[PDB]
This record gives sequence, structure tokens and C-alpha cells, in this order.
Amino acid sequence: DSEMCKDYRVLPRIGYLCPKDLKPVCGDDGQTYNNPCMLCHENLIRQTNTHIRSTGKCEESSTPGTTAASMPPSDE
Repeated sequence: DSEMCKDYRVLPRIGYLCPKDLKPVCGDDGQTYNNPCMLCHENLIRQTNTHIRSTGKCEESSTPGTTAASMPPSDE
């Protein structure tokens, strides 16, 4: 998580260091990052301090509509 960027270091030959565990994270900037440490990577390129919005891929994969609308019936 961003807490890992609180004290990390990247070089032209070292680059960024991340764990081998693959875990999809959601970005507070509306973007998703495959691996969690891979998210901080987007922070070094954009330099916007993007953190994780929620564990797992963002909710973008979910339908754009709301399940509450399904509650009520529809003419068609």
C-alpha cells in the first residue's frame, strides 16, 4: 500500500521492488493496478501520490447501473 512508498527507493538499475504475490488493487485516482506494489509505480510516473482506493480491482468491472434499480419492475 502507499505505506510502502513512505520510505522506498528506486534507481535506474534497481527500478521498483514488489512482492511476488499478485493482488489487484483499486486506485483512488479511478485507476486499477494488477499488483499492489505495482500501484506505487504509477505514483513515480504520475507523481500524484495515488494510493489504493480498495483491495481488488476497482468496481469498474461491475455494471455501470445500480442493483437497486432492479428492485422495482420495468415495462421492458
